[PDB]
Amino acid sequence: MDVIGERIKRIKEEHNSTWHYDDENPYKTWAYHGSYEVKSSMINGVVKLLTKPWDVVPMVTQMAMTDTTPFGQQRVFKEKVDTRTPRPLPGTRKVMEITAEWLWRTLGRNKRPRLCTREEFTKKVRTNAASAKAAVEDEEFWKLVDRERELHKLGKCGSCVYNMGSRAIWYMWLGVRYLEFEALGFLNEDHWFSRENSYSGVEGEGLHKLGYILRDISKIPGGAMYADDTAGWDTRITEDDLHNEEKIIQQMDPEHRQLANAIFKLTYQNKVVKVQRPTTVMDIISRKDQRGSGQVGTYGLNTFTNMEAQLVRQMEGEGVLTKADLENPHLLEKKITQWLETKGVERLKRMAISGDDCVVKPIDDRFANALLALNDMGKVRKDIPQWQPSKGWHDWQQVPFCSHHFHELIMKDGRKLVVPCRPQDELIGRARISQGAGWSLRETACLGKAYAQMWSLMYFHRRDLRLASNAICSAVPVHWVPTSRTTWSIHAHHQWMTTEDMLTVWNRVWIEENPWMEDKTPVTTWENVPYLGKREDQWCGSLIGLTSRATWAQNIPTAIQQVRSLIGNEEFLDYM
Ligand SMILES: O=C(N[C@@H](Cc1ccc(O)cc1)C(=O)O)c1cc(-c2ccccc2)c(=O)n2c1sc1ccc(OC3CCCCC3)cc12
Ligand SMILES: [Zn+2]
Ligand SMILES: [Zn+2]
Repeated sequence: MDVIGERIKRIKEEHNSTWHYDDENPYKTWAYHGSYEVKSSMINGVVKLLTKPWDVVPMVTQMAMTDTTPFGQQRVFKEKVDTRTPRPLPGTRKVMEITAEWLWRTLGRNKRPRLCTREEFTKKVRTNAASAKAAVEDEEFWKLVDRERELHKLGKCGSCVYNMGSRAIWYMWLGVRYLEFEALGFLNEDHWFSRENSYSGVEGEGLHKLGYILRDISKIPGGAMYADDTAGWDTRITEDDLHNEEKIIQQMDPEHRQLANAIFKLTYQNKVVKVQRPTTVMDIISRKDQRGSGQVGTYGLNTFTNMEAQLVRQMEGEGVLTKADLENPHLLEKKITQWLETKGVERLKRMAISGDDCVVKPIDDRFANALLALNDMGKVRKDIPQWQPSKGWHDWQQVPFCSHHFHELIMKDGRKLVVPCRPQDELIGRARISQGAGWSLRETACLGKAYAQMWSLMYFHRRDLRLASNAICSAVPVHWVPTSRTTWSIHAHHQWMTTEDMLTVWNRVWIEENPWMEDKTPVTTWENVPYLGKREDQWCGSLIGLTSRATWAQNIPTAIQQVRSLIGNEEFLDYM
């Protein structure tokens, strides 16, 4: 309470109207403080019309239901988030500590930690929105930020709360996120987890490059390629991991260390969380041993903790760590350090890690059964008995990573592409969703265009998607700019948010600026841009071959014209 008490007192005093201690609260692993009272999805008509066959598809239908109400916020909360991860064994705790140290040193070999700024935060906020904008322009916002910073320098914290008249707390939230960005932003802003700096990371590489990266790993001699899912990663982050993560502060300057120390000790290793629940109230809870997913640095810190954990699993697999070692309070460091120094970077290059998502090609398949450390650390795998060996892949094109798998294509001119793919229903289902309500047909059309153009660059190889994309582009006016973002994914670089010729953009991404494309001959026509094989298009969810799809394909200009006539008397272009 000596840390969180000051934040507890302010929310108490602010909402003392309806403040109380409800003894029928469902919080067993979280510490509960109090509560107070406070106040399906919409469909993209343009995309829907132009994808009629997928009206009668379960996965598309399922994606047309969002559970953003407080009913759903508690539904999945207690299952994973209200649980305790047992403390790792002394040996495991030492190994992690050594590895973390070694890893932090390796990452900061060239780069240097530094504070991010008001100007950077401002620049990002503006470009993103293209309400927080209003707060950034407000000078009194930044004055409040300074106030809290002085508290943070003093080791205290007053207003930094986390969420799972209104502008007051809205400023407090945004201000709290800036202070994080200030202290820990550099990890993201200076690209510490770029593949060049991290070896295993893929920050700033982009979806289009991920397939090429995995193919490169497959060339590395060793065992199979393992991509194990962790059950609720952010919930499995221990107190120990947080102690390992903060070791980064050792490379910071005094004034920067100072601020980062506060962020770690006061908002990560302790956290006062707001969570909404029907009875409609807001419960105030706190704990020390999990990740605040909405916070800044999360991706960076997950990537780090995962990199470490996999190196440790690799060590176990290689027979460096035994059961006895993990149990040992007085485990010797020599063999670990030796391993890290001689083989560490090599073993990092065998991995592609983005947050809790990982792919690993160990030197052999002992890794598959090396599960002592992995389970002991807390990173228990999803939907598989704790001690059952992992299922690896012998073809990199089967390996799942960042919600995708990847295909190697052969173009008509002999050159080879490597493209991202996933079930066609997931892509179409997502496209048919529009965000929120009160959207005009123009705004609805431009989102459809955004999605249509994303498919042109990333999923062009899917026959149905290319057809649907050309249909949407035909039905939507030419000079209308794609507005709202198609995804929040960190791997999306948003090359489709443009009114430039998509074949020109395609050429830029896949030929021109593609390090793996040696011959830079321009592809002059979409006829030269390849698809997957028919059978693999079908295996990944295509409806090519079905009558209904042939009907849809045959009757598509009629539907385009209907959308055109409802949009109005504008300038359209045909892409059929
Ligand atoms: O406030 C948020 N939601 C808004 C805004 C937003 C902004 C940025 C972002 O991406 C995602 C969402 C929305 O959904 O539109 C939000 C949500 C989430 C979130 C996502 C999945 C699960 C739980 C939380 C979220 O992750 N975030 C927000 S605002 C926000 C700001 C920065 C941020 O940094 C990332 C990248 C750099 C390293 C640290 C992590 C993350 C972040
Ligand atoms: Zn604070
Ligand atoms: Zn596929």
